[PDB]
Amino acid sequence: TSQVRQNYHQDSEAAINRQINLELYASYVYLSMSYYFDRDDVALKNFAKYFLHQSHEEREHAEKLMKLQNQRGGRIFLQDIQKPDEDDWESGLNAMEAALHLEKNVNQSLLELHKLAHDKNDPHLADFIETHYLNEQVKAIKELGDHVTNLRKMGAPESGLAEYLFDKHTLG
Amino acid sequence: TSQVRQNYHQDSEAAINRQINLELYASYVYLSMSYYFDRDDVALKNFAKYFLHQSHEEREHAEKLMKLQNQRGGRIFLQDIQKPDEDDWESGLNAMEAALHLEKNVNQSLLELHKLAHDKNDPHLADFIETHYLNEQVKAIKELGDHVTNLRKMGAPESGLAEYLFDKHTLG
Amino acid sequence: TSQVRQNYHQDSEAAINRQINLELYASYVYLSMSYYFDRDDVALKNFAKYFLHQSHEEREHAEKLMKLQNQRGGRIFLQDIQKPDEDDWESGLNAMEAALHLEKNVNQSLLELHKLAHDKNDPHLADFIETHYLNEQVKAIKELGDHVTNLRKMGAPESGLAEYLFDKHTLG
Amino acid sequence: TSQVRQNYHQDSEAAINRQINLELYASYVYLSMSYYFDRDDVALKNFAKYFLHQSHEEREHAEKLMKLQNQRGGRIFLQDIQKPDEDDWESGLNAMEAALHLEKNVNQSLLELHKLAHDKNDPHLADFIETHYLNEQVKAIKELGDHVTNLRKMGAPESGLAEYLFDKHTLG
Amino acid sequence: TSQVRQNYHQDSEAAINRQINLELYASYVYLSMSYYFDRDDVALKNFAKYFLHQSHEEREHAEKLMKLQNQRGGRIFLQDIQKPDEDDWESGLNAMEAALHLEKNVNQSLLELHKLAHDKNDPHLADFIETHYLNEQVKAIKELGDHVTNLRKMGAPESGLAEYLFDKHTLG
Amino acid sequence: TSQVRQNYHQDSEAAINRQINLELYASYVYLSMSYYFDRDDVALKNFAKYFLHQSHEEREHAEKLMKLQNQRGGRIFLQDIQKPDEDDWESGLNAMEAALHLEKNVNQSLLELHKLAHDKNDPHLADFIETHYLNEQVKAIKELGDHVTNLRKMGAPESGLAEYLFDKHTLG
Ligand SMILES: [Ca+2]
Ligand SMILES: [Ca+2]
Ligand SMILES: [Ca+2]
Ligand SMILES: [Ca+2]
Ligand SMILES: [Ca+2]
Ligand SMILES: [Ca+2]
Ligand SMILES: [Ca+2]
Ligand SMILES: [Ca+2]
Ligand SMILES: [Ca+2]
Ligand SMILES: [Ca+2]
Ligand SMILES: [Ca+2]
Ligand SMILES: [Ca+2]
Ligand SMILES: [Ca+2]
Ligand SMILES: [Ca+2]
Ligand SMILES: [Co+2]
Ligand SMILES: [Co+2]
Ligand SMILES: [Co+2]
Ligand SMILES: [Co+2]
Ligand SMILES: [Co+2]
Ligand SMILES: [Co+2]
Ligand SMILES: [Co+2]
Ligand SMILES: [Co+2]
Ligand SMILES: [Co+2]
Ligand SMILES: [Co+2]
Ligand SMILES: [Co+2]
Ligand SMILES: [Co+2]
Ligand SMILES: [Co+2]
Ligand SMILES: [Co+2]
Ligand SMILES: [Co+2]
Ligand SMILES: [Co+2]
Ligand SMILES: [Co+2]
Ligand SMILES: [Co+2]
Ligand SMILES: [Co+2]
Ligand SMILES: [Co+2]
Repeated sequence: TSQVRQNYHQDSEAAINRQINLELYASYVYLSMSYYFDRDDVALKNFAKYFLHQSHEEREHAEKLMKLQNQRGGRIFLQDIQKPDEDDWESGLNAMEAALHLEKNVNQSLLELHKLAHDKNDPHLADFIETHYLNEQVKAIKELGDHVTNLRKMGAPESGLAEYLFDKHTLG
Repeated sequence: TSQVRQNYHQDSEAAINRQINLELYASYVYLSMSYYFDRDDVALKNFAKYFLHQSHEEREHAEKLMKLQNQRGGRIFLQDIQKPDEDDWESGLNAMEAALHLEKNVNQSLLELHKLAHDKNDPHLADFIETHYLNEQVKAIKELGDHVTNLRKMGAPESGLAEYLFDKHTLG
Repeated sequence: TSQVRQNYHQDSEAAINRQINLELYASYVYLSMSYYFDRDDVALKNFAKYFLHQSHEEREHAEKLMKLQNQRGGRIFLQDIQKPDEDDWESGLNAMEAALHLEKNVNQSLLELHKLAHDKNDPHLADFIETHYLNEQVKAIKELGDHVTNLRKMGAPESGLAEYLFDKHTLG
Repeated sequence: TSQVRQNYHQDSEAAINRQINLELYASYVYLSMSYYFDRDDVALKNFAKYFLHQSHEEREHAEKLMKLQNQRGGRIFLQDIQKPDEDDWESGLNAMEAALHLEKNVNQSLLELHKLAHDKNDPHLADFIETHYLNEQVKAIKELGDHVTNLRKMGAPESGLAEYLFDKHTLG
Repeated sequence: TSQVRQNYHQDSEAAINRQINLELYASYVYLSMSYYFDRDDVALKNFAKYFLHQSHEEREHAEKLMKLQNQRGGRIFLQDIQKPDEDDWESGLNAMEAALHLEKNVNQSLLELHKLAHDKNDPHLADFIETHYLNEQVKAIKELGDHVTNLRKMGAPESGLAEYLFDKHTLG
Repeated sequence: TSQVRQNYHQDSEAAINRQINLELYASYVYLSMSYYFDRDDVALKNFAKYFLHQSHEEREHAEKLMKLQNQRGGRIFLQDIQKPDEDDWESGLNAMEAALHLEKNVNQSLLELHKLAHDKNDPHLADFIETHYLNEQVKAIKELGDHVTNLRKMGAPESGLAEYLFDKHTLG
């Protein structure tokens, strides 16, 4: 056993490793969306910038869990990062909807992680999740919902003008 | 259902709306106390400033809960703001005692809100309450208790000199 | 009687207390509109900012009347602040129309207040209303009319693009 | 009963007083280690500085619990601060191991305190512990483990050169 | 024997260790007084600040003796720090009187230490005491006497107004 | 066909997608090495920093190829990022040797890519590889060889002192 390990259940350690993979997976999904909007036949560079920024932030989420794993004396076991479920994200509105779905999935995993930590009476892990992950997810989800709402109201994805104007005035 | 709503029980949504009303109500009570001390026959302008500042802070408390409600995809339903239980707050000491009683009442409502959130396994809401409301209430209550203690020890409310000197050296 | 009270009719004192309530009521209506536009399924953040600013200004209007009441030696009697007549304000254009209707109602109350002051030969109160309230209302009404006109001309509320572009270029 | 006391169980109050003593005790242990390394026949001044800094921080931990006790309307009852279990700490590596053991003991006491607070439904106290104590302990423990690991790998305590070089390059 | 030890009698070494304990004990007494005045039912925050500052200075006194012990090649042996003789210090005036009594007790111990050093012909130790401790004690005692005198003259402890005004104008 | 596509062979497009995956894979290998050195039982924080920096740079390498793919009108097809071939990298020296092996493997893939581009008479792609990738690889390989050489000469991995001193003076 690790000399630092204290009050850290094997189930929590394993769930942290799963969450690490999920954060890396979200990073990769966002990377894919980013460069979809960089295509010459899509050409929405603030959509591309927006999702590249999300990609880098998801990598930060993963690295902070990796630090946590070592902080608590657990051991990191990395798994493959699955490639995303689409190569072509169809439209700005469709991508924002896919991102919203993704962030809710990550949120559900964080909430189960918090439930596990509390069930094992690991208040340090529960507050780590509460402090660094839960409100970030709520804000992320709310922002994505706002974007989806505006794109739909503007007439996307039918209206190429809607996405162009959203790219310029909201994401730019 | 809201596209952002996740792990957010109908009971929590309703309790948030009640808390919104209570924060607006505290704001109004403090507004009333403020301008009581602005009367020409009371004339304690640092008591007036102190409670006006409390009034504005309580409005901030309310707006942050309103933001939370929308963040979680609940729906805000406002209710009347009841006028306070006094028009004339009698003295500086009496007002500070009324405020202490008020802040303990708001604190009890926040603690029941936290209990509800935990009972519904809503760690985001529980930590929101813990992070932004619980210690603010404890500090508020301790400060009011300190003020009450000093006013009593100085001889208030009998001693008009006591309240005047407290207004100058503590609240000014 | 108050030691400061001079040339201040009981009817004026009572009308000031009514106006205080109306200003607090306008503040609450604007607060409600603000957070309607903060909903994830409405998502017009400059509409939300615009009405939050109106809400804070209406609170200032109320506090200045409260100061006036004490300045003249009248006594403040607060009443409940009624909750607004809608929970859901439907659209940016509908909200601006509701605000226009509200500001005309507040203006009519101020004009009756001025008429009362003049009928009681209270030139200090009449000029207080003229100086701090009447032109502010005229400017408020003109601004709201301008906004309504532009929203209608742009195609609101049918056109979700109209409100989005107005939010960005006029209110942002 | 204290006029500020709310939702604060007698068991929590007593456990806070015990924790106060333990924080003061850790401060004293670190003070002792500090001046052991200041001996002319030990002479590791960055080890001495490192543990003096820990000593002062543990005193801060204690004072913040004392403030908390008064914030919640409990009453501070101080007990003797026991002198440490060694007068001579043998080596840099041995001291770091003793510190690691100490910080895990303080951590176990904080975790039992958190469990008590949650069992008494005192979310303010639980979040106080989570916010100000739990991650500080995890970081402290991880740092001490790192130091122990490097000292062992360098050949301490046999190798006087190892401790000297660690003192210079890690602690200096 | 220590390689640095020169002209340093075993009796002086032992008396230094006793003085170390007494300085740590004074620090703890002052810590206790400090947080007594932080109680919501005492609430004199400049009394609290004044004694917290004394507490930190007494810790400095102790650390400088610990440095001296090592400087002269003696060996530090720490003893328990006894908890103070009161939990409740009754009033500002009573605390200042207890502090005055304490500082005279520390002064008597320093004067016996100086007498011992001179009797063992240890001019370095005698001048260390003279230079760093004796005038500090005389100034401390004179200051405490001044405070006691003013509190008594103002009508403390009967007069809660006296202590409040002293806290504001002398200690603040 | 893409409206921008010119002189860009299907084989080059496919090889670019393979290289994208390899750069992402190198990034992940370095991420794994980084947090291996962050373990409490390894504890070489400049080794950890060194490989984290390599990880971020490899992600930049990948993103620049993704930009290139779109610049030339090819289409990005992402594949899984395989997890690295070790979970535990044994020692600083072993990790540096694994990195050296990795960078030579990436270099061999870049050289085959350049050969392909030249065989298809794609001078833009050949010079892209020459300009942004080939010398970076040569410098990377030379640096890793230097590090390996110094670690071996210092006595790593047997000598825990060697890796500690290298971490401090070369990587820090
Ligand atoms: Ca796969
Ligand atoms: Ca697929
Ligand atoms: Ca009513
Ligand atoms: Ca009533
Ligand atoms: Ca009503
Ligand atoms: Ca209605
Ligand atoms: Ca005029
Ligand atoms: Ca003992
Ligand atoms: Ca012993
Ligand atoms: Ca928390
Ligand atoms: Ca004892
Ligand atoms: Ca006793
Ligand atoms: Ca695989
Ligand atoms: Ca394998
Ligand atoms: Co464990
Ligand atoms: Co995100
Ligand atoms: Co994430
Ligand atoms: Co529970
Ligand atoms: Co739900
Ligand atoms: Co308050
Ligand atoms: Co509040
Ligand atoms: Co009159
Ligand atoms: Co207005
Ligand atoms: Co108004
Ligand atoms: Co209680
Ligand atoms: Co510590
Ligand atoms: Co501590
Ligand atoms: Co000697
Ligand atoms: Co002193
Ligand atoms: Co002293
Ligand atoms: Co071609
Ligand atoms: Co590289
Ligand atoms: Co590369
Ligand atoms: Co050729």
